[PDB]
Amino acid sequence: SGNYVLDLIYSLHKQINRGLKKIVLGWA
Repeated sequence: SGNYVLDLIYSLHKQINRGLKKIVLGWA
């Protein structure tokens, strides 16, 4: 109803979250 790209950003953000999580997972 509103849009669709924002709902898709979830699959685009998980890529940045994967590397972002690995950095904190490796060193904190």
